[PDB]
This record gives sequence, C-alpha cells and structure tokens, in this order.
Amino acid sequence: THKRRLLALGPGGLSRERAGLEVRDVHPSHYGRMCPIETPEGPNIGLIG
DNA sequence: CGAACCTGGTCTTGACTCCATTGCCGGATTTGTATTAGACTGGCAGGGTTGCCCCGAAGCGGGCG
Repeated sequence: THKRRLLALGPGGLSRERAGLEVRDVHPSHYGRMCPIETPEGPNIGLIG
C-alpha cells in the first residue's frame, strides 16, 4: 500500500498552504477508482488516498 | 658524664647536556597581475495556480462651476 498509492501534493500539485478543502472531500466518482476509507489521519486527510 | 656516628635536611659548586630560538639562506611553491589582434554586438525564464481581509491606489461616472 505504499505502492499503488495516490498522492496529491507535488510540483504542480496542490501544496498544503494552498490546499482547498473541496479537494479533501470524496465524491461519487471515486467508487471503484479510489478508496474512501483509507487515507492518512493527521493533517493530510483526503489528499493521499 | 662525656665523646663520637650516621644521617636527615639544607644548601653550594661547577661541570655537562640539551634543546629553544632566531637568523640567515637558498630554494620551492603559491598568489596576484598582465596579456593574448580575423570576427564575433541586447538573456532564458517558470511560479503562478488559496481564502480571507484590510487597505491603498487608479479610474471613471457624476454632477458641477
């Protein structure tokens, strides 16, 4: 699970200081394409899936 | 009762040794400067991608003198 992991913060990706809370949220196009359960639990909720 | 003894510190003499310490002294290296003569004549360059708030500044529409 450290491979096959989707990340959302990099060069050209969204930094935490510019992170919008809309991108944190799941929405029903993740069904089958991402997992709403598994994500980091600290301040990086929803960015890393 | 008095006379020597050997030995502690306490100190002195003088000779010996040994090593710092400059002083050259000659050479090695190293730091800075100058000089290249055909002709050359205006840059690459991504972080920006928030949200909110306060505020300063431009700019134009609005009445105005």
